[PDB]
Amino acid sequence: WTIGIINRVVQLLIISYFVGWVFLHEKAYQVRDTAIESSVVTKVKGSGLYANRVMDVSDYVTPPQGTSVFVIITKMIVTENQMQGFCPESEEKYRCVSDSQCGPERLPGGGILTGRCVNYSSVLRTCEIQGWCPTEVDTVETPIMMEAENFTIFIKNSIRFPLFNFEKGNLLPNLTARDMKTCRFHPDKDPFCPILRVGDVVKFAGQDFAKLARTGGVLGIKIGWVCDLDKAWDQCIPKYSFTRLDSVSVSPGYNFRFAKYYKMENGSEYRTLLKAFGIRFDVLVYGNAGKFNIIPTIISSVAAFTSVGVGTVLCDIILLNF
Amino acid sequence: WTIGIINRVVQLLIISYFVGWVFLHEKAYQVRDTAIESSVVTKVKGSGLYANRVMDVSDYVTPPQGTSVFVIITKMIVTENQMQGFCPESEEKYRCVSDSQCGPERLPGGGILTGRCVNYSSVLRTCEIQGWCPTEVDTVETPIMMEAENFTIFIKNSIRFPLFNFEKGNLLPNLTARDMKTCRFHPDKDPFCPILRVGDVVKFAGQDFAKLARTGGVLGIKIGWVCDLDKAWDQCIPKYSFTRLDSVSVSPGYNFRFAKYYKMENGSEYRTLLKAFGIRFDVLVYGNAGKFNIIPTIISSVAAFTSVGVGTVLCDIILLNF
Amino acid sequence: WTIGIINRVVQLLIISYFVGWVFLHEKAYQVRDTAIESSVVTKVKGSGLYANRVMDVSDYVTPPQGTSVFVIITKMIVTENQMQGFCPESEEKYRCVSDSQCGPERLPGGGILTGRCVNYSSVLRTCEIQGWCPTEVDTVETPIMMEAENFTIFIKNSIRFPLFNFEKGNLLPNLTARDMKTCRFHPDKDPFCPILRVGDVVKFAGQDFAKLARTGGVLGIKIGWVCDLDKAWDQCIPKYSFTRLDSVSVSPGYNFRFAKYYKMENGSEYRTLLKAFGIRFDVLVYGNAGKFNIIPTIISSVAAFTSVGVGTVLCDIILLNF
Ligand SMILES: *[C@@H]1O[C@H](CO)[C@@H](O)[C@H](O)[C@H]1NC(C)=O
Ligand SMILES: *[C@@H]1O[C@H](CO)[C@@H](O)[C@H](O)[C@H]1NC(C)=O
Ligand SMILES: *[C@@H]1O[C@H](CO)[C@@H](O)[C@H](O)[C@H]1NC(C)=O
Ligand SMILES: *[C@@H]1O[C@H](CO)[C@@H](O)[C@H](O)[C@H]1NC(C)=O
Ligand SMILES: *[C@@H]1O[C@H](CO)[C@@H](O)[C@H](O)[C@H]1NC(C)=O
Ligand SMILES: *[C@@H]1O[C@H](CO)[C@@H](O)[C@H](O)[C@H]1NC(C)=O
Ligand SMILES: *[C@@H]1O[C@H](CO)[C@@H](O)[C@H](O)[C@H]1NC(C)=O
Ligand SMILES: *[C@@H]1O[C@H](CO)[C@@H](O)[C@H](O)[C@H]1NC(C)=O
Ligand SMILES: *[C@@H]1O[C@H](CO)[C@@H](O)[C@H](O)[C@H]1NC(C)=O
Ligand SMILES: [Mg+2]
Ligand SMILES: [Mg+2]
Ligand SMILES: [Mg+2]
Ligand code: NA
Repeated sequence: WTIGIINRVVQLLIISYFVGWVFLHEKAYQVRDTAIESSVVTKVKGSGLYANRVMDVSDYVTPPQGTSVFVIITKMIVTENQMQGFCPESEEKYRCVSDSQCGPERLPGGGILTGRCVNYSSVLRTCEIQGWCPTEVDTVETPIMMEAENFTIFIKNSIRFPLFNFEKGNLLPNLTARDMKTCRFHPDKDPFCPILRVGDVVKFAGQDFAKLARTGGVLGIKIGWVCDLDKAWDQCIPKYSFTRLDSVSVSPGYNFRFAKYYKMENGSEYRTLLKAFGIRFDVLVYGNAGKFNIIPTIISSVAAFTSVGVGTVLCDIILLNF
Repeated sequence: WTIGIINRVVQLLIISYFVGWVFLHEKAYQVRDTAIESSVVTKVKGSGLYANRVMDVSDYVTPPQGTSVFVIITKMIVTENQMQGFCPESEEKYRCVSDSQCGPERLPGGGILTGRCVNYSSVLRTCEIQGWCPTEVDTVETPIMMEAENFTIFIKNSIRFPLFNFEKGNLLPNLTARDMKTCRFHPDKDPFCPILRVGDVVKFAGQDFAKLARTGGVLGIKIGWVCDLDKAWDQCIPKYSFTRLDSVSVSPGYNFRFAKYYKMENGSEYRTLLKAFGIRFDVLVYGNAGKFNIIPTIISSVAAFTSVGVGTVLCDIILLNF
Repeated sequence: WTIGIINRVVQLLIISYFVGWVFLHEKAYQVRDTAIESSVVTKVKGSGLYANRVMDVSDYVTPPQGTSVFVIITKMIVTENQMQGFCPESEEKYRCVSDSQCGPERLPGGGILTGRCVNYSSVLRTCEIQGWCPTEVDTVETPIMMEAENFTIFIKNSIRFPLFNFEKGNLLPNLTARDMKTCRFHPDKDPFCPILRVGDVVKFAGQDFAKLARTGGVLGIKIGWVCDLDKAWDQCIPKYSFTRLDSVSVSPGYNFRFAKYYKMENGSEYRTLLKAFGIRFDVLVYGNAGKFNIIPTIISSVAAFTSVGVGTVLCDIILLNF
């Protein structure tokens, strides 16, 4: 009967259309390179005021080379003119009543205890320690550099998909609305401008610059390179997203210690101990490209052929039985 | 004959069970994301004694920011109060008999030779050089900071599988036996505590802290995120492993040079040249996730269907022929 | 007819040979690990002359630890003995006629303006600023360190394919023609020597050391680990390639700022501000391994079986119809 082939032809049309659209949607004919090879060069610009001092890129940016991870110092605690010696620790956790509880068994991971119980102040009595004296007092409150909100981060990113040897950069003057020197990234108005405003990055991550600068934190500038290398070079485009990575028992924030080492004319050594709170920026470059390939196209082909060949039988059984 | 379908039914049961278990074991129905996107923040804690000096995190940890690669300095060689000028190199390799063998053709990659053969000491005669004087003597023996064995490394790791947009952290208070502030990673007792004892890490890597601290080395704290995103969020868990990466013509160990730059009141410049031996720690975050997908499930389906369809024919040929 | 099976047998021979060679060429029977896990330790060696000063590894290499990204400083601009205060900016862009155009609304991202229009020189009048004085003059011309062309970069690379747990290093004494201590990488004569001549790396990247050292730049030492883990351990070999990553509205080159901080005996602080131009080196380790696997071999098998089964029908239709 001719209707039998009109029923079968309809079966193949519909079923083959479902399978076809499904496989075509997932790019099942494409080999994928998900091992992007990226280089990141960052440049921070701005100047701020902290106490009655002016901080420039050489003062608050660390490291200086413009790597993918850098830190903008927003608040800091200074302990000036430290020198090796003995002194009573100012941390209450080191409180003692006699030299019998200042032995090596107490606070094993802490500082070096001399074994004497000494009077830090009239209200506290702590174990004496050998090290940089006086000791740090990290419980005071200090200001934060507010101008850091207006600083700019310029990200030059040069990536390459090695499976296809397709390398490209994120400096695209044609895609930017304004000049590169004066543009400013906006997710909607200028989403390809490589210049980001620090405060902007803090907002895109859903963070308050006040609390963040106060406690420090870790933000991620995410560069995504999802690309169809079957299309034009013009179509492989970077997409920027933003997130706070420290998020959140453990106290939030981000700080690290470093000293400025000075020596006296008579030769003795003394340092300035600095506890730095700031916003660390991690440039995270993800990317995956898809290029047409014979092997995945054949495997997907056989898959759709056989799958349709079974679906038509099952649909005949469902129809005829009814 | 009915037995013919009892033989065929048994064929399909057994063969289909083999194929089924095989494909089900390898998660052939899952798409895999092997491009984890990780952020690492490290914090070292401890104090040590070197010579008659006390080293704190600002003295022996480099860099300070808490990156994925950092160095704990265990032994160092100091050459104090260097100043630009001319002096005889102390390296024997520069030995000379006359100014005729101190020309630019000799040791091209080394220091800057003035062209004079001078007497470093009464027992050695070396080419004179222009640079920081006096020169370094890196053949002496110096102590090592033993307290570094008791230092602690705290690793906060925040990763994300982008193909699925599944981001998670390694601070899991529910999985840890003790409090986060006081716990300590143990592969068996507390395998999710992010706090590692330096000496412990040295042991897990099969290394002697004495020799390692003496010669320096490169260890890797490996964080693995193998995850089945079909299961609960609770099931995606990090697993820590440890290894020595420098391992091993070339002399083992790890050291690097840096100077502390001082200036005189009259304005002349002089530095302290430091050769640092320590244990570099590389946080290596691997991970791959698997999520059920329609395309791989269909491809695997067709594969098992056809493969069974052929296996039953071959098994009929093997049975009937016998 | 017997010829019918001689036509079919020829069909299967030829078609099955095409399909077979195609699938065998692309390693369709292999699972692939494209998430290499690499560790990079770099060591720079050399000494140069800048002005009448000698620069050693502690002077021009930054950072010092030997990471995968480091900078060899070739030219620099010094601004000595800066001190916090007020002074007229030397940048023409800050030119003013009266204190009415030195308000906060002007150059928002720049330095801190006091609000006064002052005379930097007799030929220029600029806004006064608070910060490190005097200000930097980055428009002068300075020399470049030419000896940096003869410096050597030693790259120790230790990688691991985790899906197969196959870890290996790039120090291969058997593969090198010369001793490791004295060899020197040559793409043809010694392509496995880990010691690279800086000038050589500049040439392999198609760059002129004069212009590059003058303006600075970003080069990539690419280490590729394409491996067939079905073959011998001896066959997994690294291949080195080279490229300039900054390439290229924006001014080319690479520079960054850092200061040397000194303090006076009376306690006042003053720094030496340094603008550094050099060649940043990014070690980029790519790699992907392929190991025989049952699942991909079965999927590829079914694919070739069905594809041939259809190709023979189509070829019968093409032949018989003719
Ligand atoms: C580590 O600390 C313990 C105290 O908890 C102490 O007994 C031990 O001697 C320390 N180890 C070293 C190497 O100092
Ligand atoms: C950039 O713009 C010019 C217009 O003058 C155009 O010819 C060129 O193709 C553009 N490049 C890309 C990558 O679109
Ligand atoms: C160096 O001088 C300072 C004060 O000028 C003094 O505190 C210190 O003890 C001196 N160093 C030595 C080793 O005497
Ligand atoms: C590099 O060293 C060789 C000696 O091996 C020397 O002849 C040459 O001039 C050096 N190159 C530069 C740029 O100084
Ligand atoms: C953590 O512990 C609480 C117990 O109060 C539990 O309700 C919560 O689900 C746990 N979180 C995870 C991720 O297991
Ligand atoms: C600075 O003084 C030191 C000794 O105080 C001396 O060695 C040096 O030559 C002086 N510098 C100059 C340029 O005279
Ligand atoms: C940022 O700059 C603008 C001028 O463009 C200024 O009005 C604003 O106050 C600045 N923001 C901060 C936090 O100083
Ligand atoms: C290195 O060389 C020795 C020759 O003495 C050889 O036995 C060994 O197998 C070689 N190693 C590799 C990895 O080829
Ligand atoms: C410290 O001395 C220098 C000159 O020796 C002077 O310029 C500066 O004003 C002094 N500092 C203070 C706070 O007086
Ligand atoms: Mg404290
Ligand atoms: Mg030496
Ligand atoms: Mg300027
Ligand atoms: Na298939």
